[PDB]
Amino acid sequence: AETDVLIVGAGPAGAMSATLLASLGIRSLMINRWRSTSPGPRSHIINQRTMEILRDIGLEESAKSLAVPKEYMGEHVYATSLAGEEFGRIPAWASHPQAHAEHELASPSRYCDLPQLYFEPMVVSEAALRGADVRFLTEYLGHVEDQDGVTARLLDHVSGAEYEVRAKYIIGADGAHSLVAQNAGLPFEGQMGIGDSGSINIEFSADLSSLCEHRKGDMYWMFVGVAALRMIRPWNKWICVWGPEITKEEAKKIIHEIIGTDEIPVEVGPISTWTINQQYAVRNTSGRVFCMGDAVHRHTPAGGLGLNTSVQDAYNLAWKLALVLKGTAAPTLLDSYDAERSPVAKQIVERAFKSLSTFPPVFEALSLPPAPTESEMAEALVRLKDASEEGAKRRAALRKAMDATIIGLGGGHGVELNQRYVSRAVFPDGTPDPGFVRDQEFFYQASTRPGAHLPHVWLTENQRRISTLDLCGKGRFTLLTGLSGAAWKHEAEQVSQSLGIELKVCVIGPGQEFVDTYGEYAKISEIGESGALLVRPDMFIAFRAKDASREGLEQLNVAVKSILGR
Amino acid sequence: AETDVLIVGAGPAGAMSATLLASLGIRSLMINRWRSTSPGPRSHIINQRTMEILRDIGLEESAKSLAVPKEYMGEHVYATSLAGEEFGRIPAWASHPQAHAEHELASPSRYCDLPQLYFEPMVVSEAALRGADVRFLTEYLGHVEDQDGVTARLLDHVSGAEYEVRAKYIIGADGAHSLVAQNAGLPFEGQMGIGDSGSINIEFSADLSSLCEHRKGDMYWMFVGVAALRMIRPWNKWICVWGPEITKEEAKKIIHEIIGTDEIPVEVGPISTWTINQQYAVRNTSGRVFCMGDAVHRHTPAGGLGLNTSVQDAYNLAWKLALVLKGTAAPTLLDSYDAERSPVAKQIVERAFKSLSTFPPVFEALSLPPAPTESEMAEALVRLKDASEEGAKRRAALRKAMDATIIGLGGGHGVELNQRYVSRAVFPDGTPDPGFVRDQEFFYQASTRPGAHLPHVWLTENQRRISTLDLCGKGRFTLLTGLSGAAWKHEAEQVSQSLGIELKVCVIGPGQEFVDTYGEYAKISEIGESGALLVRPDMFIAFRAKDASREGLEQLNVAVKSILGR
Ligand SMILES: Cc1cc2nc3c(=O)[nH]c(=O)nc-3n(C[C@H](O)[C@H](O)[C@H](O)COP(=O)(O)OP(=O)(O)OC[C@H]3O[C@@H](n4cnc5c(N)ncnc54)[C@H](O)[C@@H]3O)c2cc1C
Ligand SMILES: Cc1cc2nc3c(=O)[nH]c(=O)nc-3n(C[C@H](O)[C@H](O)[C@H](O)COP(=O)(O)OP(=O)(O)OC[C@H]3O[C@@H](n4cnc5c(N)ncnc54)[C@H](O)[C@@H]3O)c2cc1C
Repeated sequence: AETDVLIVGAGPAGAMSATLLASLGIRSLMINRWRSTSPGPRSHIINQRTMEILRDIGLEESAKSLAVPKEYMGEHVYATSLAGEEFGRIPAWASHPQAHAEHELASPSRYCDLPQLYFEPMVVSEAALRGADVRFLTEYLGHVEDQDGVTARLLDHVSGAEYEVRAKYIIGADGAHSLVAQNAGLPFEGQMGIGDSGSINIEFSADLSSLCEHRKGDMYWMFVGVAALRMIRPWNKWICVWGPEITKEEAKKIIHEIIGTDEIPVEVGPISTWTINQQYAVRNTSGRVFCMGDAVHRHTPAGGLGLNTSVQDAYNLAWKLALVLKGTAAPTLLDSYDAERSPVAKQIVERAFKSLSTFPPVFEALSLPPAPTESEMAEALVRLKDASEEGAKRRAALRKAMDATIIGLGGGHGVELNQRYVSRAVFPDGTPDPGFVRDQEFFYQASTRPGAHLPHVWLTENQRRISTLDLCGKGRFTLLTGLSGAAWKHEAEQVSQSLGIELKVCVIGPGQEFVDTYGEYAKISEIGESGALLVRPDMFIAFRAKDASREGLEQLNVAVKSILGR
Repeated sequence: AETDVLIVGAGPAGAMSATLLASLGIRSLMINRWRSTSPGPRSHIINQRTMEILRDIGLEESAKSLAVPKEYMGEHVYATSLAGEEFGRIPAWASHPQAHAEHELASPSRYCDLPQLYFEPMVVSEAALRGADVRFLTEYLGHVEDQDGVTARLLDHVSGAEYEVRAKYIIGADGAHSLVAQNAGLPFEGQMGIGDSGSINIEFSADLSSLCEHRKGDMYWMFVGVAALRMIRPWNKWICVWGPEITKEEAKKIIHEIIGTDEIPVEVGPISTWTINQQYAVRNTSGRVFCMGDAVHRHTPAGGLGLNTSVQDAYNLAWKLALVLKGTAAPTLLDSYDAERSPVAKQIVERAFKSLSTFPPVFEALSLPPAPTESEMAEALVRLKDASEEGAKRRAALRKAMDATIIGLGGGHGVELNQRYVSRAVFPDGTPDPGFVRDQEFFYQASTRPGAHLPHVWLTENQRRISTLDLCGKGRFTLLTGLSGAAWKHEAEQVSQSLGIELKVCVIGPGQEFVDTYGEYAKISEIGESGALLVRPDMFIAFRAKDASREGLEQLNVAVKSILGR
């Protein structure tokens, strides 16, 4: 066997890598130990960035037609049981009109609810169609690196055979216990994730629309520990989660209690368990090996950043491998994979963990014990209806506590979108870092400075709305400018013919292909109309010029050659 | 390797077979020579029967959320070009209110538009998830049958290795040039399909909603030969088809002419060719080999019966192999596969071909030549606007001709649903064949007589509509009766414990789990309320009793033992 890139793993990171590589004409052989694509629903939250990437390749429309949309996952209800009395609700997943606006202004896509069970196979099938060899029931065993590529040993669970595959690079998208990471010797840190804890999940079917329809929500939390009624399909498919474990028909009981009532005909599906040693990789790259996904970041499910962050890891490295394999870019370009993705890995492991320190306070608000029994939790409901000044501080305390839990339920827009890149793959412009005017975890800050992702705004084509993001991507470099920067079209030519690289230029303005109809691009560019913003295949701005002056024009070439390593 | 059933092919028939077998707990290893699932859109029409089967397994909702629905494929427009003048339209795919009612009354599902490109992978991924081993890039080379199973030789296009797989049965779902059919020696007939002719298909993208939206249609025919603008995704994705061929950028020209105007920005995709030696197999079964799909029926694309008929071939044989492999049924049960599916194979090859003799008359109506040039076809448009009595006969002639083309565009409801089974797997009741009151190709006739598929009617559960079909299926035998046939619950028990077979009984009536709310079941059963209708896992009624009399009750056992071959 001989492939350009061996992809170990077919989950979110692997499938995406194979689809993008194929889309770029690079031969890749993605493997996966199991029969199917994952069985449980696992991850479910799809953030804007993941959507954008789905939109770039043409998989958004299908994605949206298998997901629950944003309007059905805004009611986060804290209660005793589903059929019980509530404590309160929070506007989850940017439901609050303010949060919704900030959401809508940051990108043309929007939160949706798509379980991994359906997302996986959509991407695996597309990778194959796009020309990426796929092969399940084949496990990676190890590899040996050498100066011209790698050879790896594969076990085939169908024939029982064993074989080698020669590849130029390997992508370690093999999960939480990456054998690829262990072989490459990648250092891991921040294991302080407390005491290694797991979760137990149970699937079951019931028709609980009568207790959902009027208050449509992605999840219904129960205080019972902090159990959780997560919707899989509205409102007939479910799952309970709570905090390596055996259970039986008794689970049906647990649920009947989690539903409060035992009258909706329930059908108990599979029962899994999930453990996690919270850690990141300090480095994601060793020689010709690159890891990504849970293979570089392992953490809690708070904020659902794991599947999203993993697809973004694949987006950042695909075009890069493709440019290097085609000889248009020097192998150095690959060094920025670690530079740009590694800080994202550590950032999310810590944030996902920090969010776990927001729930506990809801208990302390009900002046309760973590191991509340019944009377205790029934006496809390009483103390809460108290008509005294001390009942007010109390109710106020509980509202405060619950509202503090939003950062882990749709409130961390900054965390999802505020990616700042520093590396050879980004050509600095000379300006200083502007900062964040407001909290960088909670609110997103749009920025055209090199290192940041393009900012969304709407534009028009045939008088129909198109987003700045639609103009770019496509496995190519993008240059955006206006009418007065006409000179950018030629520069770009001279710098593309000479560098053997594709470089699409768009001159936005009146009577042009794309038009600044609402004047919003002029508003969000942070530069004259004659300036230019170079956009990488992954949507990040690496180069920014303030005008079309000879000294601004001459710099393009220096930036591209620099970004490519030549 | 060792599997219970080797499935050669992963298209519609193979994927479905693997999903159903898995669903029945039978170990199956489905293979496929290619990388992906098919690339072109190929088949696109999904008939009611295919839907029903999707609904039984739980894949209807997903299917419906990737398809164009019935309301967008009712306007069949005959024109010069898309942007030209029309000759006329026909109500395709049961759009006509009368046809729509007959459609809606025959089943709880409805025509939809889902290309094979999306349908394939939905079913392949589900088969894997359900526990069916899948493996592409593996080709079948041949096999040797022996009295206890078969051994087949496989070529692996990934490792280059060659290996054997031992299986009890093989399912030849390998297409139009089935190597499995040739090895099993299956006789083929009715090659008279005239002179072997092909079609050329071309994909392209344009935004032609401005010339579709007001007249939503599955296809736009152009008279140019009989070209055809088929929609893939409304209304940006397309394909032209017309009557082994090379073409280039010039195709873009062909289309610009097929669109009439050259102003919509067009993007030329792939260009394939499709050939077909019209033939059926006289027998579909040899020893331990069973063929299905195009491997048993090859024909034109008129009436889109091929993909539907192929899924139905898999539905008919899955439960059967499962009962035999579990030792609950004698190997003889498998003999009815040929008895019941074989006549369907010949019926559709001939019908698909006959439909090709309905188009030609539209020309003779315009008093034209098959090879019309331009002036000729422009002079036809003139002769058509003539204000004479001879212009009237003419316009009337053309309307007649076009309306005759409906049998191949949604008019053959009988053909899609009028399956009559005769075999050991059906226990006759003693009544004679009732016939069809109206044309058996055009209109469907519901019939509770053994050998026919359950008739759809609505019933209620929790006051919510459920279709008689929903009560049955599930890889099990189903007995339907009413309040006065209470005795059927016990009989069924005695006959299920003793035969080691699952047999669900439903007593439909007032205050029961299912209720004849609209009295429609009482109306369509053709028997007393005390009677019973036994339904096979494939939705076909094999046994029918007129009442709960001791002589009617005692017969159940004799029928089940007979249907199973014991
Ligand atoms: C049970 C469970 C429940 C979860 N629930 C949630 C949730 O509710 N919310 C949330 O945000 N996140 C959840 N996660 C985490 C989430 O699944 C990850 O963030 C996401 O799957 C990362 O994608 P990945 O492809 O990197 O991981 P994976 O998809 O696990 O990548 C590894 C894949 O490669 C294959 N593979 C592994 N080892 C080998 C080998 N040696 N050889 C060949 N192939 C191999 C495996 O088939 C595996 O599918 C859950 C994880 C698990 C396990
Ligand atoms: C180009 C094209 C266009 C078409 N367009 C239409 C249309 O517009 N309308 C319509 O109604 N019908 C159309 N058809 C016919 C339609 O595709 C068939 O009715 C349908 O595909 C039947 O399903 P199947 O799985 O039996 O066929 P297939 O899916 O072809 O079954 C064979 C499959 O098994 C695999 N296989 C084959 N040989 C081997 C081997 N030796 N070893 C291992 N694996 C093997 C192949 O990968 C192949 O996918 C078209 C067919 C083609 C080829």
